[PDB]
Amino acid sequence: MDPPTFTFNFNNEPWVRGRHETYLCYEVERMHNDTWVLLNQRRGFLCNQAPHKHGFLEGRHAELCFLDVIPFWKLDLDQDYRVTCFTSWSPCFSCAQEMAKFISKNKHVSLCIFTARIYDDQGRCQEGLRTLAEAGAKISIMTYSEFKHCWDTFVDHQGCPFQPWDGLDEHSQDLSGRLRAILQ
Ligand SMILES: [Zn+2]
Repeated sequence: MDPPTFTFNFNNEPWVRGRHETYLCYEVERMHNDTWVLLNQRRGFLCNQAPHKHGFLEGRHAELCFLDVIPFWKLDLDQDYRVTCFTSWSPCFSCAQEMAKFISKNKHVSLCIFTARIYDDQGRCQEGLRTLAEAGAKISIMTYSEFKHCWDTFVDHQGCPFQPWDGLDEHSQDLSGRLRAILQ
């Protein structure tokens, strides 16, 4: 992922101004049946698929595309895995139920979703996040740590260390208060 795209998409300044896409970075770690440790399996990122006459007519949300790539495009099936997602926006109502379905029917997948901004259409989105948590997914807001991790792991930084934008911590704190209230 190029630096301008990351910084533009994962900036946590409340404004819904220009950010019409949803980027999603994922990491997969095998549980390991004996010890306490996790094993690196794979990683990657993706974004939504805008409506297109030569593709998905009704559009393809990043969350749906993510679930599309999991299907045995990875491996195993009888092992426990940790799946972590860093998304620029939290899932819509429809994608939340879809992800909640996945983790409910699988059991061998621990899903942790870290989001930069909280979609919240003020309608059913809030309910969707409660459904995902009910399903056992960890839903949390990205802080300095998650932003830096993604920068170091998913960005072509060309050696440049991560440089936090002003207010990152502030917006991160506020969003955390809103999410905690949404859930409970
Ligand atoms: Zn969606």
